[PDB]
Amino acid sequence: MRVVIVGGGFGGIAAASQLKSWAVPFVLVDMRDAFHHNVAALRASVESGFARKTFISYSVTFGDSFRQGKVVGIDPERQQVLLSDGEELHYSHLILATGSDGPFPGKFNKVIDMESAIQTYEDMVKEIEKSERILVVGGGAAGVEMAAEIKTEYPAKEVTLIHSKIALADVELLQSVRQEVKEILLRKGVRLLLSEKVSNVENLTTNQFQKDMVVRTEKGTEVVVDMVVLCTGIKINSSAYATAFGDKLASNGALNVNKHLQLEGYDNIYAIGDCANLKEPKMAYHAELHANIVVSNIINSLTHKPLKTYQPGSLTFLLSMGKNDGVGQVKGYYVGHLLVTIAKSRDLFVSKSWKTMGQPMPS
Amino acid sequence: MRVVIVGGGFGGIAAASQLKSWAVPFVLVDMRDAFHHNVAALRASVESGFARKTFISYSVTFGDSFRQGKVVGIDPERQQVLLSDGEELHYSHLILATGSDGPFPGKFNKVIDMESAIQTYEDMVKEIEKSERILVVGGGAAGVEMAAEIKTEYPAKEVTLIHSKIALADVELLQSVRQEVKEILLRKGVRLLLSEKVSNVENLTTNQFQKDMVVRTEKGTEVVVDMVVLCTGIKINSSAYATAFGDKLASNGALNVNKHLQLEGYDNIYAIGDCANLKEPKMAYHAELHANIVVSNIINSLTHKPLKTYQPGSLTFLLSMGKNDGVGQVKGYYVGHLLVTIAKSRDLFVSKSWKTMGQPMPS
Ligand SMILES: Cc1cc2nc3c(=O)[nH]c(=O)nc-3n(C[C@H](O)[C@H](O)[C@H](O)COP(=O)(O)OP(=O)(O)OC[C@H]3O[C@@H](n4cnc5c(N)ncnc54)[C@H](O)[C@@H]3O)c2cc1C
Ligand SMILES: Cc1cc2nc3c(=O)[nH]c(=O)nc-3n(C[C@H](O)[C@H](O)[C@H](O)COP(=O)(O)OP(=O)(O)OC[C@H]3O[C@@H](n4cnc5c(N)ncnc54)[C@H](O)[C@@H]3O)c2cc1C
Repeated sequence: MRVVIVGGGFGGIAAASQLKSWAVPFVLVDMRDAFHHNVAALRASVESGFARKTFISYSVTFGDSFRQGKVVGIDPERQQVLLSDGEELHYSHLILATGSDGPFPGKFNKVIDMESAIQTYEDMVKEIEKSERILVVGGGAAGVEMAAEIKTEYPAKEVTLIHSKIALADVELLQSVRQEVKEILLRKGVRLLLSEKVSNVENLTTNQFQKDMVVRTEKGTEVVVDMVVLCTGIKINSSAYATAFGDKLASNGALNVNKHLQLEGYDNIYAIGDCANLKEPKMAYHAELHANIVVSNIINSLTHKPLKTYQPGSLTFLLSMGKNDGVGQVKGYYVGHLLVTIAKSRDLFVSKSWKTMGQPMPS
Repeated sequence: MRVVIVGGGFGGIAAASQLKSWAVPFVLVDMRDAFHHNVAALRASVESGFARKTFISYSVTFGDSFRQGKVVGIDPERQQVLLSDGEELHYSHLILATGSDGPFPGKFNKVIDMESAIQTYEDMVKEIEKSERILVVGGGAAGVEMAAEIKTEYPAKEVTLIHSKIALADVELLQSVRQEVKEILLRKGVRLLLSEKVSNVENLTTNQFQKDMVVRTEKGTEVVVDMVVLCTGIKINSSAYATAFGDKLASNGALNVNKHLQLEGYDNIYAIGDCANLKEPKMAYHAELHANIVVSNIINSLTHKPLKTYQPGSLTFLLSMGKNDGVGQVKGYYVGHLLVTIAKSRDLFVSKSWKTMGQPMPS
């Protein structure tokens, strides 16, 4: 028997770690040879020396249970995972944990080695350093984070953020929250260009210092900057499984699962993390909760016992998450509950990934 | 000099308590002779003996600085508060804290004495007790709370909740939260009739046990119940001030204020709580924060010093609010912050109002 995990993200490494703890045979597959703590990728593209903390070697943790490769197909009938180098991996159980993909710096999902990936982010750090004026394209989570991280490291730089909507950040967020994102950026001094769409975006020179670049919008508006960072358009990564289940995907590319996180047509394929079509926000935190359920259900499948149900609204959230302030912001109420915001821990929980991987953080 | 406060709600009693602590002369005006902890009104209409904890005598706390009356006009030029009994109260500073109004049991804003108000809720408790089947009209906060409180006290009663929208609760809440409200009610066994509008609502027999009442919807749907509770339609109470500022109100009846919570046309009128037109959710918690700012600014006005600014997103929120569980539910993220839900304390913070009023809770 063999559990194959496609995707070594937050979900995948949680599932692999747990399968190893249970001594279930498995192979974890990822394009990269290192786990990417992608939440901290924007900080890594700004703050010198930080990128080394955001990649963690898979093989050091998992040895022969890790296999680097780019999955270009899944055959659910013969139970094969098909790689871009022609090899095929049979499975008895398949966990799809393929996450979301988008432009660098926000995402870095490609076939690359750890040192080269760290050096790609370090190169970006020097380009940022060189540039007095920087445009960020995209007002979603990655763009807001990039604007904020630049102004944190370099409070005197001129940062402009352009965004096609009326308000920043994900529509599913409370507008009270969207407006607060605007106000957080304005407090840091970022200049906002909302409802404002870059024209001929494909001709931009990105991730590079270049004096006096002129960026035009569809409104004819112009700004002159020394570097352009693309933070538009993170979408669920269906590359592994599109040819097998494309006709059955949700609109956004996510996989439809039952209450046990099994794919609807199968009892031995599961989806976790962003790529599962759940009615919950796509977070690293939930990807890990999904992994617990799926590993439990693989165990129960071996033992012919009843499967566990994924309960959204897990109560396992404590002061450990967030900071130690104990402070919050009341944002609303409803039956039995209050809505609150708390500050993220400003290490962006990097240390938890090194803990999960059983590796000391770099010196 | 005299600060007149119209409305002895959460905001008004906070402002009055603080003005008394500062020894600023004031008169607090409310229709009722007792403060109503309106958050717990639905529980008070269900649980025997509980209503006595939800009304607190104004005069016991404030003596001659409280005046019962129903304000039917404000004259901002002569600086008069006009009462329905013909009397007028001059002010040097006016705080409008008029809150929101709606049907009983959710709201109880009328000229009435404390013992009669408690007895009105106790009467409702016996009508609920008598009724095996109960319809709740309205899926906003009051209706959801009424359905939940009935099924908490009487898990075997048949409770139906009818609501005109597709989903329950305030649209400004996350749909993830609206759906969770649905799931909280379904777990308690409430039968939901969504997208479903009661026909001839004015002919219903409400707040009364009556066997075999037939309720028809605009869809022709019918249900047979023994009691009907109206929880539709809490709206900002502009009765005090409509004739003075109606032309300048926001659409929902709220008052437009500047960053110091002063009414736009005046330096000596302030608005706090629900009746202030702020871009924040209307809660008792915020009404009290508004009162702090306004009292500070009245002091600063006396001393000819600069006014304080109301900063939405106050950081003064701790584990004291909520329960002691320390547990939460992660609901989302954004720059620097996580969105979380925590459980309300299940006394619905009744004890804090008695503390504010300096009165021991009833035996
Ligand atoms: C700016 C920003 C901030 C965020 N902050 C937070 C936060 O504070 N908290 C939080 O909980 N979440 C946060 N998130 C969300 C978080 O990044 C994702 O929800 C999380 O990474 C999802 O984990 P996952 O396991 O589903 O996939 P990922 O972590 O995206 O990992 C997927 C992996 O699959 C691999 N893969 C995909 N397709 C293939 C293929 N065909 N072949 C081989 N390998 C493949 C990729 O190489 C990748 O390593 C943030 C996101 C952004 C953009
Ligand atoms: C079901 C439900 C649950 C809630 N739960 C919470 C919660 O958990 N936490 C939270 O923070 N908020 C909660 N709220 C919101 C909370 O009830 C209100 O935001 C709060 O009462 C606002 O306080 P206020 O001072 O603005 O006005 P109110 O508390 O409504 O007081 C206004 C007062 O003004 C008086 N008044 C009005 N007009 C006149 C007039 N013309 N003359 C004389 N007197 C007048 C009324 O008699 C009344 O006493 C809840 C609301 C509901 C409906």
